[PDB]
Order: sequence, then structure tokens, then C-alpha cells
Amino acid sequence: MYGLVNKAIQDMISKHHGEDTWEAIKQKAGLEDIDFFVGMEAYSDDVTYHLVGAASEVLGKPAEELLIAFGEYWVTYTSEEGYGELLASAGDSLPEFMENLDNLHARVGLSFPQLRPPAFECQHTSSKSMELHYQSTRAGLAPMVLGLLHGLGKRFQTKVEVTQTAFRETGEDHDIFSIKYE
Amino acid sequence: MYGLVNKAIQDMISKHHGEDTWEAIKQKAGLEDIDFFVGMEAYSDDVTYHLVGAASEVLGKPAEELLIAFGEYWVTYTSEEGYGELLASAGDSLPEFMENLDNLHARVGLSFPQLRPPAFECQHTSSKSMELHYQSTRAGLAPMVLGLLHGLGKRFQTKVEVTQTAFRETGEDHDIFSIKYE
Ligand code: HEM
Ligand code: HEM
Repeated sequence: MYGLVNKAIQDMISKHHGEDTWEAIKQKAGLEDIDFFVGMEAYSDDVTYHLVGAASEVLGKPAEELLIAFGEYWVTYTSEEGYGELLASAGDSLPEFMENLDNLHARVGLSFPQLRPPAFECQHTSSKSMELHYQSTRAGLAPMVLGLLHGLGKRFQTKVEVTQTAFRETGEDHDIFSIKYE
Repeated sequence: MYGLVNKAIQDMISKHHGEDTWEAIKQKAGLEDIDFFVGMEAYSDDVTYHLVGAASEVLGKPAEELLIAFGEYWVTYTSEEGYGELLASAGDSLPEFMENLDNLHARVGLSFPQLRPPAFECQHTSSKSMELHYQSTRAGLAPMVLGLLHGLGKRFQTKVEVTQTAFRETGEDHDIFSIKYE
């Protein structure tokens, strides 16, 4: 993924655990060569998976948990590191924001020419609930989506309840979530 | 499960969608024969699964979403229909309540001799987070656990974020949830 994603993981782990711990993790991932991540340069997805895998070990938390946390963190990181207006432009409630996501990622993708963004479809089952379809070229990021949704729930002062009802990992076409909010 | 569970589903649907809708659902589940549910009598689990399946059709919401709602409802229903002091006795925070849950259910099972309660183990990962292990003889109720946890967050005026990190549905030994709370 683009280096932005990996900087943010770095920033999260430094801010929360210090730079020694970050360096430990970076060393463990086999990425000590890399002095800094370049925000708008494409890296191999491996770099991200290795970082999370390395951080699970060092921190003694499962990988899924780090992904959930990173997902929440991202919502705050983007508002603060150069994407705040883009974020604000994408809506001011959870269901509007998720309807606008594919277009948010497309705008980001004018500027990040090799972007492989995910795709999100909403099927609203009422004014306070939806079925959310997450389609990705990648595997293993559902728990990050879960964290992102909670971050968005914070951003909009909205309580969100999320449960995954279909699983791309098991050979189903894609991850599906049922969501209830406020 | 004991008839109280089925009464509560009835009461939720009636109170939210009216009695015609309840009767429709009950009719669709193949349970028109049953004049009323008997609270302290054991029914076949199927009765509950069929009711939820039927309600998903009539209402045009997925089953998992209704389970979430039912879970939340239950916390209010129990406080109001005969179990309020038992509920109050089980604690006055989320993390205490969940440590006490197996004992709450054991109490309930003195009076309900054939109870098959679930089992809950807490691993507190800080003063504001925990990993919750949900072990059941049954399938499909994790999303109801999610709703229950949000109901308890309401009861204790506590903001709760719940994310499921392991799924019995997919072959994992049991459901695990990572929980962040005020
Ligand atoms: C805030 C709500 C958002 C959600 C729920 C979300 C969701 C996702 C997910 C799940 C991925 C993983 C890629 C995959 O699944 O294939 C991803 C990648 C990405 N998103 Fe977002 N996103 C969010 C907002 C943003 C924002 C504001 C930006 C601004 C930079 C952004 C830029 C990216 C980038 C650069 C990638 C990497 C894709 C690549 O390298 O191919 N996203 N997004
Ligand atoms: C006064 C409060 C409560 C009462 C009276 C109560 C009672 C019961 C009863 C009668 C059953 C049906 C078991 C059977 O028929 O074999 C049950 C199931 C259930 N209880 Fe509760 N309970 C209460 C609170 C809670 C709370 C707050 C939670 C979760 C935080 C919880 C989680 C469950 C679950 C998940 C089951 C589903 C059965 C299964 O997983 O095997 N209960 N409880």
C-alpha cells in the first residue's frame, strides 16, 4: 500500500509506545534498512503485513487488535496530517460518509495514481441501520474496517454496533457487516 | 431456550412494530399453534431461531441485526419484568458485571433447572479494555452478545466499543470480543 499507510502505523506505535518499541518492531519486520516511509510512494503490501505481524509479537497483542486500533487511529490521523478537509467533505453522519467513501478514495486516487482502494456498498435496512458490503483486492483487513467504523462513530458522536456476517477469508465473495448506529 | 427468551422477543417486536406484525412473524415461523410462551418452560432452540428467521423476512432486516437489537432490549426488559434486583446485584460497571455473569446465570439456573447458560471469561487488558471470551453450546448468538454489551454500556452510562476478533461460525473454538469502554 502507499507509504502513507505505513507512516501512520509508525506514528501510532511511536506515539503510544515510544520510538525504541517502534524500532524494535521495525527491526523484527525485517525493515531496518528503511530510514523513513515515503508517503506518496507505493510499497509492497508485505511491508504492512510484516509490520503488524512484528508488532503483534513485540507488543503481545493479537494482530486483529492492532488492526482495529490502527483503523480507529486513522480517522484522527487523516484529520490532522493533511486530509482533514477531504475527510470533512465526505459527510457529517456515518451513513452518508460510507455512501461517499468510494468517491473519497477516488479523489485520493487522482493524486495516488496506482491506488487500489477498497469498495464499499451500503444497503440501508432502516434510518438507523445498514448492511455494509466491503470489497477488496486484499485479504485480512476486515478488523481494520471495524476500527475505522468506530473512529467514524467517534468523529460523528455516534454509537455504532457492528457485526460481521460474511467472511472473504473462508471463500465467500466478500466481507459483509450488519451495522446499527445511534 | 426457556420461554422467557421467546416472550422477550415477542414483547420487543410487539412494542416496536405492533401486534399484527408479531402475529405475522409468529405465523411465518410456523408457531401459530402456540397461544403464549411459558416463561419458565423449556422450548426447543428452534423456536427461537425460527422466530428470528421469520422476523428477518417480515421486517426486511438481517437476522444478525435483530439479534443485536434484542440483546440491547434484553437489558431493559430484565430490569423491568422480574429480574431487576438480580441485575443490580451483578455489579455497577461493565467490567464487573461481565466478571459476575456466570454467577448471575448460575443463580438464574437454580430456578431454571435445565438452563444451558453460556460461559464468559474476561481478560482485562487495561483499566479501559478487555478481551471477552464467549463460550456457548449454541451457534449464531454472538451478535446478541454485542447488543447485550451495548445495553450494559447504557445501564452504566459507559461508552463501549465492541469488536469481534474470533468467530465460532468459521470454525474457531469460540467467539472472542475486544472491548474498549469509558
Ligand atoms: C475514514 C474512513 C475510511 C475507511 C473506512 C477506509 C477504508 C479503507 C480500507 C479498508 C483500505 C484497505 C485497502 C483494501 O481494503 O484493499 C483503505 C486503503 C486506503 N485508503 Fe482508506 N478508508 C478511509 C478513509 C481514507 C482517507 C481519508 C484517505 C486519505 C488518505 C484514505 C486513503 C487510503 C489509502 C491511500 C489507501 C491505501 C490503498 C492502496 O495503497 O492501494 N482512506 N481504505
Ligand atoms: C437478569 C439478567 C439475565 C437473565 C435473567 C438471563 C437469563 C438467561 C436465560 C434464561 C438464558 C436462556 C438459557 C437456556 O434456555 O438454556 C440466557 C441465555 C443467554 N444469556 Fe443470559 N441472562 C441475563 C443476562 C445476560 C447478559 C447481560 C448477557 C450478556 C452480557 C447474557 C448472555 C446470555 C447469552 C449469550 C445467552 C444465550 C444462550 C447461549 O449462548 O448458549 N445474559 N440467559
